[PDB]
Amino acid sequence: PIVQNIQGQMVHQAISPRTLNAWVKVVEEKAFSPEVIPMFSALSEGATPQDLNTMLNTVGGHQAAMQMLKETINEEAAEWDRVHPVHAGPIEPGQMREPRGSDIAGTTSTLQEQIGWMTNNPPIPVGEIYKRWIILGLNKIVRMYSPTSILDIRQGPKEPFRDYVDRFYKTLRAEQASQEVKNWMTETLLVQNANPDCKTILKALGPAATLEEMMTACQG
Amino acid sequence: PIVQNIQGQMVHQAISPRTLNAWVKVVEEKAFSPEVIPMFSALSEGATPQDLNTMLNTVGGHQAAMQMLKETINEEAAEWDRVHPVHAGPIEPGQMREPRGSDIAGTTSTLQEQIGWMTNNPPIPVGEIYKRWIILGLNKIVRMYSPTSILDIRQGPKEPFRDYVDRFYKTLRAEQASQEVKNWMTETLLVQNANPDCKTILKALGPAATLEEMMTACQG
Amino acid sequence: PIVQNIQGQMVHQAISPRTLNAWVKVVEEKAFSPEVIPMFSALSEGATPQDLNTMLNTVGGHQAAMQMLKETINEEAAEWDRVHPVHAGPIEPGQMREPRGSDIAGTTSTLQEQIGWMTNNPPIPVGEIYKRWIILGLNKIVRMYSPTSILDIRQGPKEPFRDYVDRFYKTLRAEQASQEVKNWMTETLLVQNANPDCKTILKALGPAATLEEMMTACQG
Amino acid sequence: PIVQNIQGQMVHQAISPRTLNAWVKVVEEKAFSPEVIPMFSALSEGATPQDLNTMLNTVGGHQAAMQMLKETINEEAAEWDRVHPVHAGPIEPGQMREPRGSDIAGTTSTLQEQIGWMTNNPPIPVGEIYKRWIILGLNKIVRMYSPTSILDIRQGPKEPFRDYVDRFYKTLRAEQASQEVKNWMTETLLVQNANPDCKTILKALGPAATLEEMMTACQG
Amino acid sequence: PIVQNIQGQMVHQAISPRTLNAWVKVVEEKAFSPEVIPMFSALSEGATPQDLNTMLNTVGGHQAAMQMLKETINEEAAEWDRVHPVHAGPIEPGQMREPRGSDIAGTTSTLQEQIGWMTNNPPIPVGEIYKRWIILGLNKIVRMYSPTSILDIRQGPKEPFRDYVDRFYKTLRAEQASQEVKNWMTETLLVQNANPDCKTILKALGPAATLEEMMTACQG
Amino acid sequence: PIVQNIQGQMVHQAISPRTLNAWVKVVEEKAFSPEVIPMFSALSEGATPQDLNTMLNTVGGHQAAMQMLKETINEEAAEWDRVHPVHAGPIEPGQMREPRGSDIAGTTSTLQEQIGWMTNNPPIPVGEIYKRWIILGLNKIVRMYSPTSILDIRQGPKEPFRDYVDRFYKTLRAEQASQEVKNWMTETLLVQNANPDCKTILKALGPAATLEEMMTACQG
Repeated sequence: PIVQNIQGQMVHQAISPRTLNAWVKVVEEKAFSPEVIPMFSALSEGATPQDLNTMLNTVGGHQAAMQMLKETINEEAAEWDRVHPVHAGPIEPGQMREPRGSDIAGTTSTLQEQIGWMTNNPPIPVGEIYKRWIILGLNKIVRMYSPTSILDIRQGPKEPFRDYVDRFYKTLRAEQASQEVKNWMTETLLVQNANPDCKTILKALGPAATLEEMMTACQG
Repeated sequence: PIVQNIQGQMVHQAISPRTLNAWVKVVEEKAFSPEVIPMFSALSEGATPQDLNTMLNTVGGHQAAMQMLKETINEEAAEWDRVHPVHAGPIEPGQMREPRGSDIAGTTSTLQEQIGWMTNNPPIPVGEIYKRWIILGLNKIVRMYSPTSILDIRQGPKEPFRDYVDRFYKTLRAEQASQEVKNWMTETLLVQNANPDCKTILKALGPAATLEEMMTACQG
Repeated sequence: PIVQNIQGQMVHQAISPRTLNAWVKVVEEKAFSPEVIPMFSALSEGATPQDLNTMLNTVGGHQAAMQMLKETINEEAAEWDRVHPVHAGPIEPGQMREPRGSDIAGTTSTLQEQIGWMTNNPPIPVGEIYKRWIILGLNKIVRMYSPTSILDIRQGPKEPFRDYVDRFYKTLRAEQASQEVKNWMTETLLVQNANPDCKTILKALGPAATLEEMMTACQG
Repeated sequence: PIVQNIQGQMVHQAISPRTLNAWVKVVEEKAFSPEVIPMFSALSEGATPQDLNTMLNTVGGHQAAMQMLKETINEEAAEWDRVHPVHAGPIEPGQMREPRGSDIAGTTSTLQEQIGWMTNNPPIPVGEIYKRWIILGLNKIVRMYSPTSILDIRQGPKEPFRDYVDRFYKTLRAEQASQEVKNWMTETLLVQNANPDCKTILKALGPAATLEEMMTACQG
Repeated sequence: PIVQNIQGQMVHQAISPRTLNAWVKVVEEKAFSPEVIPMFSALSEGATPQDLNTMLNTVGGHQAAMQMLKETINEEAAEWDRVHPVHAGPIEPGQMREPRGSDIAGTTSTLQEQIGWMTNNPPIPVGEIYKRWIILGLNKIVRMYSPTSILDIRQGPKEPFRDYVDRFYKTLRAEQASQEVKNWMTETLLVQNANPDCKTILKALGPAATLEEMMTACQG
Repeated sequence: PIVQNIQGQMVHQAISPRTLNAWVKVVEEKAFSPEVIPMFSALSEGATPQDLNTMLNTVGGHQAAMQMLKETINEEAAEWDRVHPVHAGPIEPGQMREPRGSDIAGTTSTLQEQIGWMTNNPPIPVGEIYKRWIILGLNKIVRMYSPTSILDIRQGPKEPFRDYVDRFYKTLRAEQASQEVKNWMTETLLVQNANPDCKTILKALGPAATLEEMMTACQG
């Protein structure tokens, strides 16, 4: 990644083996939870595209998700190349060339070019765009990983409300929807597929109530 | 997080994977206990709000408590933006914008803005307020996760006194009772809900019994 | 903990996560052992009262022992406040006020107050006093947690002599007594509850003999 | 590995114990898979030839693969010496001699020689060449270590489609070939060895469709 | 222990929590091996008497051995106090007082006095003397702990010569003897208590043969 | 060990417990094999002779090899003091004494003398010579620990060729034979002691067969 030394100039520090060790171990141990992508965001803070490529390639198994994320990367690179033209000519000092989709992906680029692109003024967030593409691919993978849909979960006769709402939110973290409609979902589907006794309890208490008072009323 | 160098000038540092792995193990390992709130307050000391958001998003399971803490964060942010109005329209040169309800948590604010806010003169303790809000949320969570009320604790005919008083003090620390009423009830409910033989033995000692006397006399 | 080093001494660093994790592991794994007092004295060498409070709050289980420690600390703080009364009237400018009985425990004080108290000229060692309070509480805890008394220790016909004396000295170290009676009680209790063969051996050796010859006499 | 940083570049640090211990543990645990190639490339970012020799000597077992890697490195060094002949006669003063074919492997060279060759102006990327040699060796190793060919992969009546395509892509990644025929072989082999239900599903969908729709089609 | 900062004055660093964790762990994990003593010499390089006392007292179990080593420490302190007189009077700056036996033991001394005694000119190796006493006590305990004597080991009919000489050297490392006579045992008894076939082989080869060639002759 | 700071001046550092913990574990986990020598050479790089002595003393078990390496060190020191006589009687001011046979190993020499010797201008590579002697001793040890000779390696009737050639190269790497004779025998003994059908296939393939061709033909 990129770090700043105390009273020093911006220099690029090498990758940490312990980070890759934790990253390879956590994905295998935790399978594919939604939080895995978030975990990815914390481990790849300010990392170069080569670091993300190595982190993705070092994962053992799950080559289908790797092929899917590679296809999404190729599609995003093609879209970026189509929306942003490419110019050629002499390279003036202090100004970098036009980054291409193959250069944004980092498959046909080197380390020094990426370092010069990320340390220029103004900085070109190539690593940030690549990280956004990777987390979008991971979101797609975790959505495909979801066994039960958001509308297929229903509270059973003997299943408690705590585990019910826990599984409901776990499935909601893995469905495909925007935040605006996600709010309506987590508002109405939580009371539409609940236990009938607690359904009547919440209807008597009020739909606009928060989750805390609803749970405290459903427990009693 | 935030570290202090020997020179005197501090710099930004990314979240270390070791602390995140330790937090995940503690959460997985102990579920929820009144002792995890000090663990979180001592582990995330001097950390950016983005680090706390990543730590709260990387947890696996128990999404009910996560939704509870999110709702408490939203309510605290609403109260903050209601009690602190933006009376100053224009912004002076060199001064950063005031943290709003959504900016204090880090939803629509980048890390650079948080760094500039926390390193201001005088500094703006946004991270401290966020940590206090998370502590209040975890307090509410551990209060809800209480198995039963404080009055239902009754020592059985063959249940020992050690585990009895341990569970009693556990559910008392997990209770939302104030410091005065806790000290008022710890002198009555401990002696009124004990084994009858021991209960009479402790009552025959006097009204100035200490914890060590209660432990050494009940066990005889 | 406080960091007294080269120029730049004005610095306060929170407790390291590794030391706190090691403390949690040694508390969870070994419960309470006669060696936990040196462990606490080594892990909390020169720490601020807030650090001691955070270490005492992260303990898992054994709420009765923690309540005993808290009440002993409160009693000793009351005794300190009684023996060291606070002077009334206005305080002198530039002179830090003397820490009160409750200020040592860190229940009604802040971080800056104890930082200025420990870094004053001359420094006020309130942290050492709090550590003494905690180790006295731990001594009371390990004395209360004694399962078997010292007089109920008798070696069986098959139990080895080395394990017998190890258990005896462990139980003796778990109990706190004056130094002038322990050297007599060990000699008047060890050579009486041994194996008949080892008893005849030690009678053939001598009462006033050392312990190494007793260990190497009845070995095997 | 060599460290290029702030003033004081004339430094050389040996291989860290955490890196070497992790590499030996990961290679034994993961045996041989295509995945090791990026892990080795990330662990040896900017390392000295002696560091690569130590990393290749630390591995235990699988002597045949190590001998194959050594003979491939020797053949490639002979080819480099044939294509880059060394100039005869006396060398110019102050100009470092070009690295010979055997000097790249580090068998007849010292530490100061490669230090001067890497810190020269302009630098000579001999370490990158040796890393490419080791990467080609590992490619040949993982190509010869393939237990089952790509054509002998057929999904059983009860084996899931996801696991089938995962095994297929793992076997395809284990083998190295031109991507222009890979694009054709994956499409002419994936949709031929599936279950009859998934086969008729993909026939109703279409051959020119993407892979994610095939994954989400025959799921469950 | 004591460390020297880069271009700084001699400062005292606190105890190492990770090293202490290892030390407590090694004793339990390794049982009681003779190699444990060097272990202490490597982990306690330049350690203070207070740190040594904490490391001794933090050990769980072996209370009999702890009492024995404490008795040896008391005897050494009494011998030191008897061989070196003690003088009293005004303490001049730059010169410390005469250390007593209890002061060398560290039971009645403090950290500042220990630092002043170890950082004087010329330095008083109080820590070195205490470490020598501790390693002598550990040598005594490992001599008493030896189950089989040095003269009781004999090569069996089916016991390999490698294991025989390994156990012989393990018993020689734990036996009590001087450095000069130590060679006599490994030169005479090693060939006098072996299998008759290799006995005759070594007698025909020559007594002055070394261990390597004598074993290669005994193996064949 | 010895570390190099960005300033330019190096200082002494105590042995880290992590390296020795790994060293004790690696010796026990990997037993004895060719790979132990490189690990040893890469882990103890730039360490004082006292650190290597402690590492050779903290090992648990296999005391025969320890005595072998001790006798090898003694013989090398004897040869050193025989070939390097002390012709200079007096010592110049500011210069330290020359390392003798017993001083080069650190038996009767303190750590300060070794520090002054290794930090001289020009430095005296005592640690490098000690490491070379230990490497020669370990080579002799792994040569002795060979289960069988190289000529006795013969593939069985049904034993696969992979493990056969693995054991062949394993017992050939530990052999003290020169590179020329090893390269001469690896072309003949590998094909002369193989499976008859495979042997005939490899002989009919031609006299210029390489490793990969033999691996691909012998398995068909």
